[PDB]
Amino acid sequence: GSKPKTIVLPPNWKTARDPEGKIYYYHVITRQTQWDPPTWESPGDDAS
Repeated sequence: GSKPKTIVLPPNWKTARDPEGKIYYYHVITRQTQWDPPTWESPGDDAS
């Protein structure tokens, strides 16, 4: 199924939480940030 995992690429392309438990997500391409539905997890990048 499309169940995501906490997969950390060195800087971006990934989703993670900071010490406060709040998620932040970046995609490596432009080092862009999103407002897209909070997801601490990661199907790589899909509808998880």
